[PDB]
Amino acid sequence: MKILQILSRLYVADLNPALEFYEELLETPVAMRFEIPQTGVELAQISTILLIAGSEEALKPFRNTQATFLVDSLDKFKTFLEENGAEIIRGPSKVPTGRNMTVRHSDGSVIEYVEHSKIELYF
Amino acid sequence: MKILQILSRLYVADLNPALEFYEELLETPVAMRFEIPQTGVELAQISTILLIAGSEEALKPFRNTQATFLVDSLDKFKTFLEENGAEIIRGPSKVPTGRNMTVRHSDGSVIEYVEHSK
Repeated sequence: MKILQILSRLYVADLNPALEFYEELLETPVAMRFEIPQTGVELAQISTILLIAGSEEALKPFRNTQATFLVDSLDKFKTFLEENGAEIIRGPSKVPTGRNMTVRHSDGSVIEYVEHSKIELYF
Repeated sequence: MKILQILSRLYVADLNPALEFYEELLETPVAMRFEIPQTGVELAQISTILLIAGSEEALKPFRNTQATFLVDSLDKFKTFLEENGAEIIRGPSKVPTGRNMTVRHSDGSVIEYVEHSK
């Protein structure tokens, strides 16, 4: 059971101008774009920030998640969480990048747990 | 200028029980408690997570901030931000742990920038 990265979430109307800003602020000339199931929402990652773009209406449900935890194994965390007062409210579900699940911790925090599959050369 | 860490923020009613949970969840047996100016609010850091504890009312204002960026130079970032469409909402202000400020980026994101010097 290992947390690989803790990703902070930001919500914006459009990725383009926002990305340019974060590439400058974080002094990182590249960002990742992910294939996702939700329509009307675009996802990008720069440094440890996940930029979620879409209309205020499309973004509303996404704002309920406090942060995203990239982990080595969803199953290991699922077990720990269920045995520690947490409620699995979505998934585990297969997604283009691997598998995800959304969890409500006992303290009320809502966290998205993500597990990335293989997928190879951009660097 | 560099962003040293990007801290995600979680809001809870009581720090102690939550701290124990996250130490186990993140397999991190040590957390840091900070002396802060606010009253009725307790702040702890575990890994790159900031746990903010207090009443629903005491926490309300803190929830308006999406994340906290720890930087090496608050002044340099203030200049960069003001020159790149961001608005300085609060601060820079002196606090027990150094200095911080709240900023609203052009895209609407509200971020707390913090500088440690003690």
